[PDB]
Amino acid sequence: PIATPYPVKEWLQPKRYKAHLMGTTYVYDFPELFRQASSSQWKNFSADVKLTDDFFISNELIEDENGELTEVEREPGANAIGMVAFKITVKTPEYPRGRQFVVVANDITFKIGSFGPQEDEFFNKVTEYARKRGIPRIYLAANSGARIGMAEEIVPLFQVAWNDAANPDKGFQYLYLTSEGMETLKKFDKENSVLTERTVINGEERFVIKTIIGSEDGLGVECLRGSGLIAGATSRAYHDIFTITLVTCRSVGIGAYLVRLGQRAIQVEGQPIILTGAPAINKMLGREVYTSNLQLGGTQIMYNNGVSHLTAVDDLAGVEKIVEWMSYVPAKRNMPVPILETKDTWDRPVDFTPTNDETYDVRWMIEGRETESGFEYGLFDKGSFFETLSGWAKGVVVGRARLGGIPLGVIGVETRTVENLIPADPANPNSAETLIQEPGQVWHPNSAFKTAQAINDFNNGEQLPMMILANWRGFSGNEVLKYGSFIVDALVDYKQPIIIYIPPTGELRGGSWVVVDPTINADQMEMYADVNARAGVLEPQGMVGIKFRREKLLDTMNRLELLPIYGQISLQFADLHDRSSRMVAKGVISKELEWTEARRFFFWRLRRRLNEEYLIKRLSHQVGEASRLEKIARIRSWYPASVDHEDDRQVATWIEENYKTLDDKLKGLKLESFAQDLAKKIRSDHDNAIDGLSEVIK
Amino acid sequence: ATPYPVKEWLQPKRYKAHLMGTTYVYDFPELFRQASSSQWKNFSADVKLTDDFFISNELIEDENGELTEVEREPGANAIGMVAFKITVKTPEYPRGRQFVVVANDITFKIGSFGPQEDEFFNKVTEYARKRGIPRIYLAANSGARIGMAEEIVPLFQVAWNDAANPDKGFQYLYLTSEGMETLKKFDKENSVLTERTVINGEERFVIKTIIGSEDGLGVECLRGSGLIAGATSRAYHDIFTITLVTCRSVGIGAYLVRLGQRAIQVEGQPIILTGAPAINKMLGREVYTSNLQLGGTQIMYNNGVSHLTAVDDLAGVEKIVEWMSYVPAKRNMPVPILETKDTWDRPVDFTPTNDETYDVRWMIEGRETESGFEYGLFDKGSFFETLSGWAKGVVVGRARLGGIPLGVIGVETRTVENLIPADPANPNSAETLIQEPGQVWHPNSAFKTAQAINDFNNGEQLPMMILANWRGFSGNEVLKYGSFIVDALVDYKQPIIIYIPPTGELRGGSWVVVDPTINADQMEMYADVNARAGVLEPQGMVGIKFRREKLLDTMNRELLPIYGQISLQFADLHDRSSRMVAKGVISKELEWTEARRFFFWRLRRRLNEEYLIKRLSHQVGEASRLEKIARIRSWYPASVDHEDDRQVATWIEENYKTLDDKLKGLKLESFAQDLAKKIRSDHDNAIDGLSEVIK
Ligand SMILES: C[C@@H](Oc1ccc(Oc2ccc(Cl)cc2Cl)cc1)C(=O)O
Ligand SMILES: C[C@@H](Oc1ccc(Oc2ccc(Cl)cc2Cl)cc1)C(=O)O
Repeated sequence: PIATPYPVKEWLQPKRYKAHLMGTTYVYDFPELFRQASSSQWKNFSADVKLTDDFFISNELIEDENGELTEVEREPGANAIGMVAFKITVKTPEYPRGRQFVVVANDITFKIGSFGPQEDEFFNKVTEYARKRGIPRIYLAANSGARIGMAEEIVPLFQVAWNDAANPDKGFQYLYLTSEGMETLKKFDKENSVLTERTVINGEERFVIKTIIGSEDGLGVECLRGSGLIAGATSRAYHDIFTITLVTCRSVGIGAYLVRLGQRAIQVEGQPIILTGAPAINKMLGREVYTSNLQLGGTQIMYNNGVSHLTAVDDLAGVEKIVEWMSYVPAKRNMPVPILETKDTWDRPVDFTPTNDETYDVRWMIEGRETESGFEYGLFDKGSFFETLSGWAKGVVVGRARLGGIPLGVIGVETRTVENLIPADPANPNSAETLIQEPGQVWHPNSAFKTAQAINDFNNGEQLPMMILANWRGFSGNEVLKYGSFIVDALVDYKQPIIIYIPPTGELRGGSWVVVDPTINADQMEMYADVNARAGVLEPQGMVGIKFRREKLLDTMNRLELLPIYGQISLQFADLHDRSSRMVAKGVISKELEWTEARRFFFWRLRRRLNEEYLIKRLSHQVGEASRLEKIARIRSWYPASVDHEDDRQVATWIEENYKTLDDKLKGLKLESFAQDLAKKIRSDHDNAIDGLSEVIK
Repeated sequence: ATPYPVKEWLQPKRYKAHLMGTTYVYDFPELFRQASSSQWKNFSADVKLTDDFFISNELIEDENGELTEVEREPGANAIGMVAFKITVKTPEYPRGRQFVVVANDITFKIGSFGPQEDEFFNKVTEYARKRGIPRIYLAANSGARIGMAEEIVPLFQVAWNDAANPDKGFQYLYLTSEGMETLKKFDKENSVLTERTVINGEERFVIKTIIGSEDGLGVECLRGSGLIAGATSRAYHDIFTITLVTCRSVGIGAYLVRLGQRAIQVEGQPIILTGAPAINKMLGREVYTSNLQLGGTQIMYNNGVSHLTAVDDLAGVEKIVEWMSYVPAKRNMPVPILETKDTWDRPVDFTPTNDETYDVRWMIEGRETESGFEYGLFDKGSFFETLSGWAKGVVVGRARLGGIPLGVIGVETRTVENLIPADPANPNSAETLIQEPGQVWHPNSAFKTAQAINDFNNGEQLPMMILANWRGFSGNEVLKYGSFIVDALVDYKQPIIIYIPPTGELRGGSWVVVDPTINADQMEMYADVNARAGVLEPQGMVGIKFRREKLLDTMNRELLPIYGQISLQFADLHDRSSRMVAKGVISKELEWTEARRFFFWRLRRRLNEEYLIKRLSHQVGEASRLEKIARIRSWYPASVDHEDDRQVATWIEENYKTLDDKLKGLKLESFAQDLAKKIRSDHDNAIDGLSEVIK
C-alpha cells in the first residue's frame, strides 16, 4: 500500500508479509497476541481495572557465544535460525505480581520453518531452560518437518563410468570423480566432502565415490538425531512443567510428533497436523487418494480423535485459550495451585438438580444452567468450567473448574447418548460412513482412554486436585481392558487430592466402581456418595436373576398372574441394598452427602486437604523410613487439642494462620530424623563412622 | 478304594476343580516342580536332582495378620484364595531362587473375590514386593462375590395400595414387631435400617436400607477389588509379575490379568468382564453362544492381552518358568547369565540378502538348513518370543547373547495378513483381511513396541536390543502410540542397543523414535556397513532435489530412463553408515558377521559399568550420572583403552572387591562433605545436632 496513516509493518519487515501469505501470524507478532489475551483476561475479571504497560513484558531469548540463553532486544527478522523464543512475564488475575513462561516457535518464513540441527538444539536449550525454572513451555508450531537436502557442490563434478560409454542405455558401473573434480573441492576447503578411493582405469586416474557426506550441515541423519533429541526433551518436559502447543500453520513430521509429545494441544482450523504430506502418500499407494492435507491432519480428524484438545478459529483465539488454560496452573512447578476468588461465593446451595425423570447435561450440574426463570447455579463457580478434549469420546466430560476459587480438574459422565460418526476411508472405494451409538454411563475403549489421559494431564504439569462425578454402570467395546488399566495407573501416580463423588440419580456398578475406589491411592483419594445415589456389584435386574429366581420368588409368593408385581418386589428388595447407608455401614465411603450442600462441604474439605498436603510435602526430603501415613498423624498431633480434626473449616483455618510456625515444627521434624539417622549409622558401623565425625573438626 | 493312598478329603475338591476345567489349587505346586525338573533335563540331561531342589511352603496369615509359611495339610483353606512361597534351584540360579504363587481356589464359593480373599491377595502381593521376588498369579474365578441379606428374605412384609389384591402395587417393605425381635435373638438386629411407624393399630418398621449380617454382599467387595487392582498396578512396576489364566477369569479377575501385564492363557479358558448370558440380556436376542467369543484366546491372544497361549496348565507353568529364566532372582539383582554350548566367540552364519525373503527370526536365533545350521545373532535355542499373536509386524521376545539375557525387538519384513472376525453384535458387519506391509509402523505395532520396552524394563530389568528396520507408517492413532515408545525409552534403566541390520534401513520418523539422544544414559546406535538411513529414501529424495530440470541439466556426461537411475544412486550415496559416522549419529558401523562378538563384549562391559554406577545410588550429595561414570572410569588403569570393551570388562571383573573398597571410600567422603556443607548452610542448627549426637 502507498501512503498509509502509519508505517506499513509488512514492508518494514517483508517476512511479516510472507508469514501472512502462509496464513499464519508472523512469529515476532505473537508476543503482542499474548498481551491482548492477557489484557482481555483482566477485562473479564474486573473491568474497572486499568492496566499499565509494564503489566506485560516479553524478552526474546537467544544463545550467546557460550551457547547459553540470554535476553536480547533486536529488530524482528534478525533471527539467524528458524526457531525463536520469548520469556514472558505477565501480571494476571491469579498472579497479580506476575508469572512467567516461555514461548518457543518455528519461524515459518525461515526455510519454511524446517527443523535443522540448530533449530533442534535451540528448541532443546529453551525446553531445558523452562524446566530448570519450573516454568511453563508454550510451543507455537508452524513448520515443514526435518530439513533435507543433498550435497549440491557435488552435482557438477561426479562422473559416470558406464559399461560402454557408447551405450548409456546399457546401464553404468559406479560414480567417480576426476583429478580435476578433486581439485575443485580442495579449492573450496570442502576436501572432506566425499569419501573416495583412487583407481586407474584404462589409463586415466579415477576417484570412485564411496560415500557422499556434504559440506552443508542439515542434509540427513543429523536432522534425525536432532529430532530424536527434542522428542525426548518434550517427553520429559510433560512430566516436569506445564506444556501446551498451538498449531498455527501446518505441523509436519517431528512437528506433528511434538504436538502429541507435549500432550496439550490447540489446533487452529485449516492448519493440519501431518506425519507426511498427502502428495507423498499418493505417489506411494497408487492414484490421487487424498485431495488435501486437511483429510489427513485436519481438525475433523485430530480434534475428533483426541490429539487436539481444542479447536481455535484463529491465532488470537488459540492464544486466548492457552492463557485461559494457564490460569488454573501454578506459576511454576510445585507452587500451590492458583486460588482465584470470583463473585460466586463458596457459601451457597447448589440450585440445578438432576431428576430420575428428565434427561440433563452433566455440564449443568458442573457449571450451572441458564434459564428463563433465571440462572441455576451448579457445583462449581459460575463461568469457571473450561472443557477440553470436547471433540473426542464425548461419553465422558473433561475440564478445569473452580470451587470457591480453588482450581481443579473435573471429570463427569455424559448421560445422553453419543452419535460418533466416522467418515469413509479415501484409500478404499469399498467403504461408507459409520454411525456409532455410544450409550451413556457406559465405558468404551475411547471413554476409558480419555478418562486416563485427563487424570494424567491434571497430574503432570498442571498439578491440580481432582473431582470425578462417578456415574458409570458398565463397559462395552476387547481393548477396554487395556485402557481401563491405564486409569488405575494414572490414579496410582496422582499427587494432589482426589475426590470421587457419585451424584444424585447416579450409580456406580461392579467394574465401574473398581477403577475409582479410594484404596487404589489411599494417600490422595476419598470417596463420597449422594444420599440419592446407587451402588453395587450388579444392578437390581442382574441381582434378581441370580439371587431371586422364579424358584424362591414363589416361596415368598406363598407366605403372602401376580408375577409382574412380584417382580417389582424382588427389585425393591435388591435396590434397598444399593444405598449410601449401606456404603457408610460397610465403610467404603468417607461420607454420604446432600447434593444441595455439596458445594459447601467440598469447598472446605478440599481446602483443608490442600493445606495438609502442603505440610506433608514439606517432609519429602526427610531422612528415615517414615511413611506418609505416619507423617500426617504427626502433623495432626500438632493441632490444638480443642480443634476438631473432623472440622474441615476449622483445621484449614488454624493451618492458614500458622504456616511459618508449622514450617518450624516441620524443620525440627527433619532435624530429629537427620540425627536419629546419624545415630543408627554409628550403631551400624561405629568404626568408619566414629572416625568420620572426627574427620569433621572445623 | 484307589491304587495308591491319596488324601481322602481332597477327592471332592479335586473333582469340582476338574469339573470346572482347571487343576486343583494345591496340586499346582507339583506342576511347578515338574516344570523345574524338566528345566534341568533340557539344560543338562546328565543331572540328578534331590527333592531339596524344590520346596513349596504354603503362606497364611498369623495371629497378627502377618504372612507366615506353614506345614499344614492341603485343602484346609478358610478363604477362596491361597498362596505358596517357592524356593527352587534352577540352571541360572543353582543355589536357588524364590517367588510367590497366589491363586484363587475355584472350589471355594466358585473362586469369587470377597473382602477376605482381596485382603489376602493384597497382603501376598505386598509380601513379594517387599522382598523383590516374582509374583505369579493363577487366575480361576467368578469375579467379585455378590450377595443379599437372606435372613430378611423369610421375614419381610409388603404394604400394598388399595389392593387386598397386590395386582395394583405396593408402598414399601416393613418388619413386624416379632420379625424385628427375631433378629434380636439372632443378634442380627443391625441387619437393617428401619423406622417405627404404627399405622392402623399395627406398628410397621419401614425398611429404609438393608445391610445384611453376611459380609461380602456388595460394595465392600468392590472396595476389595479396587485395592488389589491398584496393588497389582504397583507390583508391575516393582517386581516381575505374570498371570496364568487357568480357568475363567471374571471382572476384577480379568482386570488383574491386564494389570499384571504378562499373561499366559490356557486354551478354552476365557478372560471376561461380564458373561455372555448377561450381555445377551442387554441386546435382546441370543447373540453370543459362549464366553469364548468374548474372551477366548482368539480374542485376547490376537488383541495383545494374552502374551502367550498354552494347551494345558502344565504347559502354562512351563512357559512361566521358561520366562522367569531370563529374569533376576529378585529386584535389582544382576540379570541371570546362563552360558550354553553356543559360546560368544563365533561369527554369525545366517545373513539376509537384498534379493530374497527372510524371517527376522533367522537373524535372531539362526536357521535350520539341509546342509546344517546357520547360527543367528543370539544363542541357539534361546529366543523366547511373546505377544506373537498380535501386531505381527514387530517381533518381540527374550534371548541370550553368549549367555547374557536381554529383550529383543525385530521387524517382520514379510507382509501380514491381519484377519479381523465379524462381531455377532452387528450382522451388518462381516469379516475383513487387513493388510500390513512390513517395515511399516502401524498403530498396533507401535503399541506393541512400547509395551515390549516397558515389559523388558519393569520387573524383568533387562537390557535390550532393537534391530531397527522401519521406513513408513499408516493406519491419528500412530501419533499417540508412537509417543508411547518415546516415553518408554526415556524410562529405560538398562543398556539399550539400537542396531540397523544388513539390508535394513531407518528413515524419517522411524529413526526419531529410536534415536540415542532420547535417553543418552542408556542408548547407543549402530549401523551395519550394508544399512541405509536418511530423512527420505532415494525415490522421494530425488523427486525434490533432482527434478526434470536438474536431471536434464546434468547432461554434461533424451534418455530419461537410464539417467533416472544415476540420480537415485547419487542420493543413495548419502544414506551410508559412513556418513552416519561422519555426522556422529552412531557410535560406529559394524559388520554383521562380527556383530555377535562385538555386542557380547560391549554389553558385558556396559553391564559391569552400570553395576558400578548403581553402587552410588544411595550416595549422598547430588552428582549427575555422567559425573559418577567419569569418576568410575578415572579409576581404570591409565593403560586401559576405554574403548576396548573386553579389556574394560576384564579389568573390572578382576577388581570388583577392590573397586568396592574404593566405592565405599567415595561414600564416606561425601558423608562428611555433606555434614560440612550442612554447617556451612545452617551453622546454628547443625552444631546443636552435632553436639546432641555425640551422646
Ligand atoms: C465387580 C466386577 O469387578 C470388575 C473390576 C474391574 C473390571 O475391569 C474394568 C473396569 C473398568 C473399566 Cl473402564 C475397564 C475394565 Cl477392564 C471389571 C469388573 C466383577 O468382578 O464382576
Ligand atoms: C524426520 C521426520 O520426523 C518425524 C518424527 C516423528 C514422526 O511421527 C512418528 C514416527 C514414528 C512413530 Cl512409530 C510415531 C510417530 Cl508419531 C514422523 C516424522 C519428518 O520430519 O518428516
